[PDB]
Order: sequence, then C-alpha cells, then structure tokens
Amino acid sequence: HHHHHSSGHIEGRHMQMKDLQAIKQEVSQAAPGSPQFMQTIRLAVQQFDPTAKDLQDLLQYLCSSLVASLHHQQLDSLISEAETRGITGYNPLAGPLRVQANNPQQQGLRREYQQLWLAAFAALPGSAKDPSWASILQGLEEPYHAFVERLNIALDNGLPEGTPKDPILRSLAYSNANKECQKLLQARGHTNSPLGDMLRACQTWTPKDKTKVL
Repeated sequence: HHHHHSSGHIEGRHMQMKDLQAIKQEVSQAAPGSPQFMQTIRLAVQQFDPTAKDLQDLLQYLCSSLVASLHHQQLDSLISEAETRGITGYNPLAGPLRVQANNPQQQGLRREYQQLWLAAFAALPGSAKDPSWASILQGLEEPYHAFVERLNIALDNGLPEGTPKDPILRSLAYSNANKECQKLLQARGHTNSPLGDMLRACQTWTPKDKTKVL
C-alpha cells in the first residue's frame, strides 16, 4: 500500500456518460411530442454543450435509429448552407467537420453546431408541441356552448397571432361538430355566419314540440 492515494486522474470536459444518463431521465419525464423533451436538450447544450462527437452518440442515445438518419440528413443540409458560405472560420481544406466542432479552438463554429444540431433536433416530425384543438370537436352529448367557449381558450393556448383564430374557431365549432350538430347548423342555415349565431343555434339544439297552448 505505502500511503493511500496515487497519481493519475482524468476528468475531461465534453459531456460524459452520466451526463447523458441524467438527460435520459429528465427526458424520460418529458411527454411524447411536447415542448419538454427538446427543451431539455437545449438545457444540456446550454449546460456543458456537447460537441459533435457527443451529439453523435446523443443522437443514437435518446433519439431513435431512423430519426438519427432523418436528422443526419437535416444537418447535412444545414451544413450545406454553412460550408457553402465558407462558415465563419471553418477549415474546408481539412476535410472533416465534426473535428472542427470538437476542436478546442473553434468557438464560433462549435457554437453554431450546437444550435445547428438542435435545429435538426427540432426539425423532426415530432420534436415539438402540437395543436390540442386539432382534436377538439363538439360531442354528440356535450355543452356546445361551453365547448365553443373552451375551443376559444384551448385555441389561444396554441394559436399564434400569425394564424387566425376567429375563423379557426368557427371551423372547430362547425367543421369539427358532431353529426346532429353539423346537421343543426345546416338545418339552421347560418353556416357562413358569426359565432354569436352558432350559440343561438345550439342554444336550443332541439325540435320544439308543442300543439296549441292551454
């Protein structure tokens, strides 16, 4: 033994395994097709910032196989734009790329790669949020009125100013209305009308039955 402890101790800095393990966790919590997983990625990239190498594994670590490919294709394109522009201070004479991104000298490209990657990572057909109203329709036995109200909310919940809601709403209220509903609106003959009329058409949503009073 002769005294404890001994020379030798490599630490390094480039996102270790345990680092990926932790991510896998915080990610495992994320939801399928929600701004939770991807977000966690930016956290890791903003934490230590995994080089190209790390990204490589991270790709075949969290993401799926196929996805890895699709993504691999994304970058190939992204880079195409970079290399094309000659990139800040890239070395096209060298040949490799990830090498430069893993080079403890290039901070301009290294960073660009971090975002570039996340780009493809967020360019996946299921690496972000989604419209919940995209699956919201008036139930055959639901409070159309209340539904319309919510539809508006649930909408604003995922309705970018860049996109219209006034109509989208009238579309989710009608275009996305049960049968008896769609039949009501039509039978009412007020499709191409305001919502106010829609609530006045469902206000009853029932064939008034009566024969003389008293």
